[PDB]
Amino acid sequence: VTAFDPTDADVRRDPYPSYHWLLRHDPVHRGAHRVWYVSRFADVRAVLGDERFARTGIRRFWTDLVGPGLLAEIVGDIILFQDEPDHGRLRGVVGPAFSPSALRRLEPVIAGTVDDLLRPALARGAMDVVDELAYPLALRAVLGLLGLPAADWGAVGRWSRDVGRTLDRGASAEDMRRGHAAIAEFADYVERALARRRREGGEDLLALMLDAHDRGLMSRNEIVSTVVTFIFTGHETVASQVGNAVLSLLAHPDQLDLLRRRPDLLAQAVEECLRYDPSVQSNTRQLDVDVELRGRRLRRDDVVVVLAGAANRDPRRYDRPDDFDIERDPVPSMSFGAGMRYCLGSYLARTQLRAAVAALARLPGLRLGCASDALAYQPRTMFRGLASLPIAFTPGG
Ligand code: HEM
Repeated sequence: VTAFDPTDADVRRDPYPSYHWLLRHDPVHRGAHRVWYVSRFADVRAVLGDERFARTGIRRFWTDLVGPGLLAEIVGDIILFQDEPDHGRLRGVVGPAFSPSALRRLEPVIAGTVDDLLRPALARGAMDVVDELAYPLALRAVLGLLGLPAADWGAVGRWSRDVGRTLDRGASAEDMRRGHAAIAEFADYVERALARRRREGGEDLLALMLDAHDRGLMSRNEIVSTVVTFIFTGHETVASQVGNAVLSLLAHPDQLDLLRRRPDLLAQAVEECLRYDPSVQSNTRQLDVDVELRGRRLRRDDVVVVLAGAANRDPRRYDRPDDFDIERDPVPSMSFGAGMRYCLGSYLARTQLRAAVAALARLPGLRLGCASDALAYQPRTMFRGLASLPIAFTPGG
């Protein structure tokens, strides 16, 4: 692997042989376009806990790339684009809404919505897990978190993908026009939700943000941008992970049987899915100062990508790392990051993946609806996710 490129077609559909080489021969690697790639668990964790590997250079590049106006002003304010102290401020505001305690309200909602999504599939004995389970579930869950009407999932998912794809460095004139068009409609939506809370009340996350705005801790734009942040990152990551999880279990029929026979293994089966095929393969940073790493000299202003996908396959951390083992000891992975930017939504994620996998393993005759090889990953670099995952089972469920 002379210069690693995640945009390469081979790497898009199975990056794991590239990773194996990387963490064995070049753990801190200068890849395509002079982007550094960090592979090993120890180093990934090192980078993520270091504020010097920052997001500000990425924000400024992106806002000047999209140009002046509503899109720049709103998406410019997103938490993913901030360093301290703005990052700490926004995280302090929304943080308490994501506690396991604060999220018990959603358990029956999420279990319930998995049921409702399975429901039209049962008599058919077939389903595309991506279209019909993964995406709606993830969108309904993050809407519930916010306190927004869960029936708006489609419209809001669309706005968020149109806006979100505008951060994808491989952009289009078409993507852009749609992004600018969707941010306007999206912003209206949120303002109408805020006004409803202004006049009616609420105890939801959107209400907690509106209150933070009143105490001057958060601007109107920051509320809108936080809403956009959660919906976009909240739904694509979870949806793709539900798909990957089901694939991981279908690919390993014996592991599926074990879980089916031993339902107590659900929690760690999910952990293993997160470990083995994470929907977020990597995260980007840009250095504010020279930093030394495994003898490599990474320069001020260099772009640095940490590979959560590779770090999860690190032999220094995991015995037989390339094997899918649901009975492995649940030892924390990199799938939710570390340090300052650790995943606020990890519990919400787990609740969804547990409910989705529980309901699907419970199905007699569960199998792939197509051939193993006909599967295809989505064209974007931002997440690892299937375009389609047809499954079949015994009609009746
Ligand atoms: C399986 C699904 C998910 C995966 C694999 C995942 C993964 C990650 C990772 C790796 C990070 C660290 C980002 C970095 O270091 O640059 C992160 C951060 C974050 N995630 Fe998640 N996540 C998932 C689901 C969710 C959900 C459901 C939400 C709720 C809306 C959420 C909200 C956030 C937020 C707010 C951050 C903070 C980023 C920052 O402070 O810059 N995530 N996630």
